[PDB]
Amino acid sequence: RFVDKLYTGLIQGQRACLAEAITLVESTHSRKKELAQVLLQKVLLYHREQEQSNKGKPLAFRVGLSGPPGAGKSTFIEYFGKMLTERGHKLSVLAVDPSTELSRDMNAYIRVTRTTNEAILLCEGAGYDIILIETVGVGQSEFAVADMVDMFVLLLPPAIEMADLVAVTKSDGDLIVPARRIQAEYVSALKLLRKWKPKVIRISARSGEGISEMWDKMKDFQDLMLASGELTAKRRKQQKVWMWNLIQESVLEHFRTHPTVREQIPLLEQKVLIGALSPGLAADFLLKAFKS
Amino acid sequence: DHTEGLSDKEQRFVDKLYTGLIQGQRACLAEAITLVESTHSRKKELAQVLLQKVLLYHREQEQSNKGKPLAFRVGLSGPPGAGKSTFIEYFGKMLTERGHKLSVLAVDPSTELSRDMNAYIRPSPTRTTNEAILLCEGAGYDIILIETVGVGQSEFAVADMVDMFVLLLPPAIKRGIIEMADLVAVTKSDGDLIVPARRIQAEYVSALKLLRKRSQVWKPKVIRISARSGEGISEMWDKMKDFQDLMLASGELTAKRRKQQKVWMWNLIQESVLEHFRTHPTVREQIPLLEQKVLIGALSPGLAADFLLKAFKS
Ligand SMILES: Nc1nc2c(ncn2[C@@H]2O[C@H](COP(=O)(O)OP(=O)(O)O)[C@@H](O)[C@H]2O)c(=O)[nH]1
Ligand SMILES: Nc1nc2c(ncn2[C@@H]2O[C@H](COP(=O)(O)OP(=O)(O)O)[C@@H](O)[C@H]2O)c(=O)[nH]1
Repeated sequence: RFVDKLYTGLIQGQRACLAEAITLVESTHSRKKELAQVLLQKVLLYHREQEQSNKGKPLAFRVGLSGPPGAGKSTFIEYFGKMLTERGHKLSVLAVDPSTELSRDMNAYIRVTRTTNEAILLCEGAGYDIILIETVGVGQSEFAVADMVDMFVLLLPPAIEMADLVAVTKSDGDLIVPARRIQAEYVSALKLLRKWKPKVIRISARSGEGISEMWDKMKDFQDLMLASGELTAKRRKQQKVWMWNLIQESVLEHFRTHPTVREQIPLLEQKVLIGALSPGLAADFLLKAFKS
Repeated sequence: DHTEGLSDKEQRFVDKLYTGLIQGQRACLAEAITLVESTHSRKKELAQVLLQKVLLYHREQEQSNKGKPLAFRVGLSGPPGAGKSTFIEYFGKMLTERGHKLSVLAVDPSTELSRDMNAYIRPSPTRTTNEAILLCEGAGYDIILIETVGVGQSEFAVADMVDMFVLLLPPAIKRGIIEMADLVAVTKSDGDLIVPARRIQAEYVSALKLLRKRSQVWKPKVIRISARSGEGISEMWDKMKDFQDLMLASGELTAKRRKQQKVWMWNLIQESVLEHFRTHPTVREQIPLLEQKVLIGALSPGLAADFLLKAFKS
């Protein structure tokens, strides 16, 4: 009954009904996880209806944004997000930490990767057409993000394989020259890589330089990915990986709790460590024990 | 099949690698770690056979040492620029000069010691960290140092693979991984950073005094060190040797190792349980249809899992 209201309020566009929905989905308590799953399944059915009633075309554009600390991410999101909402867009910003004036904006929602897909789906369900996933670095959590988005963007300061677009930040005042230099270096680096051709642009949230041109290259990437069929192929691939991880997690809870498996596990771990048994043979044994 | 076995040329290879490891040859240990790190199916089959031979020898070694452990495993972490590299170099020369055979294994999601015949330093590339620790102990190393970077996730996995977790925190707001630290070293306590380091130290001593104790015998210490002046480095090693002694005497080291071993063995078993399951033909068939039903919102992952488990059984 509670799920049905939080569902209705989220799909009607009420910000609080989506802010509580994400908190629910993020919970570790068993009863709260059961409520989150029911809610997510209602959203999944509706999400499928909305795309079918949009002639198979997706309803949002998922953007992954990353860079080092101090790159100018927060300042960029604030400028870029205001530019989006003013043009008619409803924008979500979801930060994922491996470690403003936009918060006052009625058309924007500002909130590891364990529930990120669930949050993306809740936002698309709520009616947002631009989902921005913000992260830090050039490593592990950054790779998980690239696999949850349509387009991956890198913000690199003035003072790369997976990136669809690279933006050289703070290209203002006495940092224009170093920014033009770093840009030249990245354009040079890409020209050597074997594969849309990733672009290197210079921006400034302080001056506004290159921000509109960035959004236009983003819309071009989007257009190409839809026309070529690569966007749906990528989403399909991403969906398979996500669905399988949800199913394998359920396969293992059911398996590790089964009384025969529980009862044999301690003895089996001892045998493996003492070098009396291999993990593969210990696993074969357990699988047979579960079956019989 | 039996299960199948190993080609005689592969069996000669593992035996040569095994003998050169246990005899202490640095290249054989280096090749063995590379072998364990491989993602290719035949290489993983060879790595498992080798690791099983080292597991049996490791047990022989511990029995011929009256059940007492043969290496002290230390975990070292901190932010970039804390002074980890500089510290390892100073501390490693200090230990090897005192008769120890030291391994340094760096692990990353984020020198004069390299010339040392008594040190083994392996570059950055936690899935195989336990296997690498065991290969080093098999090779005869008595001090295993696991270096990581950060105050997060990969740092928590390290704390669960070592006997003692040490944090290197610079003098110039954690809440945090300070909970898992056995010892905290406030680095660069030299020159005009002595005063900030004394202040930062007081803050961490204050923070710990609030946390509930992970041990009945050890109280985490906050010391100030400087690899530049040598300050606190000898005193650090002495508190490390004390932690070790208290942990052995109290039985907490073996309890901790036991707990850690259960987590490791379960992960290995679980991984083989999922390869065997996901490759099962009745399972493989069904997976595509099932993932569609979950995504369309027609089915829950738990119900999809139940239909998959039934399919495997029948
Ligand atoms: N000169 C200049 N500085 C900027 C610009 N954008 C951000 N900064 C500054 O760079 C620093 C980092 O900004 P922030 O957005 O918070 O970086 P973040 O850590 O990546 O989120 C701050 O002191 C900003 O004021 C820019 O376009 N021009
Ligand atoms: N003043 C002072 N500087 C140090 C000390 N140890 C390291 N440094 C400096 O701090 C910086 C970080 O050192 P490094 O060992 O490479 O840090 P890491 O990234 O944690 O491995 C370097 O510029 C070092 O020279 C110290 O004991 N005293």
